[PDB]
Amino acid sequence: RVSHEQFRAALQLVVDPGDPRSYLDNFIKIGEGSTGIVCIATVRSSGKLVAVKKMDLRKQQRRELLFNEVVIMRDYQHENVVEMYNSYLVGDELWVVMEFLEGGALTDIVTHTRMNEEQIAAVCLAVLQALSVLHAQGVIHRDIKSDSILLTHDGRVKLSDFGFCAQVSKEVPRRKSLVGTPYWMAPELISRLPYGPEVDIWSLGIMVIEMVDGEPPYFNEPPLKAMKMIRDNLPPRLKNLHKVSPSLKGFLDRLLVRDPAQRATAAELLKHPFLAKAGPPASIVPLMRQNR
Repeated sequence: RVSHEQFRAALQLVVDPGDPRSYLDNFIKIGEGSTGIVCIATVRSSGKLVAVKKMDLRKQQRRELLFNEVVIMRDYQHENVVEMYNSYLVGDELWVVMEFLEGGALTDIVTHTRMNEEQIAAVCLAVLQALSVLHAQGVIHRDIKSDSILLTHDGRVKLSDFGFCAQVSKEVPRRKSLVGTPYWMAPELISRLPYGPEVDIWSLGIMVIEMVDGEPPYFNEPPLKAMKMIRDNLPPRLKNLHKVSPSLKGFLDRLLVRDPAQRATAAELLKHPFLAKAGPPASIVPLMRQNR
């Protein structure tokens, strides 16, 4: 009641004024995430399509993390990050009008076909380019997984869903919060150790297993049990090691390192020989549902 009204008023001071229903038509829902729904809408004057993320203030586990949408939009735009155009308070929801990634999410490719290493290397290179730039400015995404990687029709790869992100800096060197999606969570984060950008590197390792095997490890375990497993066990293994080149295997072994001090950084991984395999964005295009 009171808490909600108080929060609506806070958000209003940071978002753009007005209501984008005034310039948008034909909202059609295309998906849900952890923090709300995503629709496409048609820009009336142009006929172009944009995405609108709608997040109900009353349905957030940590309502203050909604500010992440504003911090990212304001400050950390980049070629491999979804362009955020404007944000608004529309009744009890935060709406973010953003770039529409019409190629959809990497999850729908990983669940339905088998990527080759040209393709996997293209995805990993693009993701690592985003992370290198984010991590150098102290931003940790904290929810790297195939659902957070979106594609353009011509196969360019962009990071999305920064709702769970946080900042580190000299004054706050490490984060402590239990955040992310259980199967992708880094072991030190499940163990409740102070952690840093290294956690996105482990999560990317898990997404590589998604790209190879179709699923993260322990995916048939309840989320609580899977976390315990990640906390306690040696790094997870591919379901079939013969299906990866020695190069991809060497690459994965620099990501899935339990000790975060020994895990490779995004900076280091950009130089890794596996990425020499990356094809151009055209290599990704045939993987998309409209093409398979």
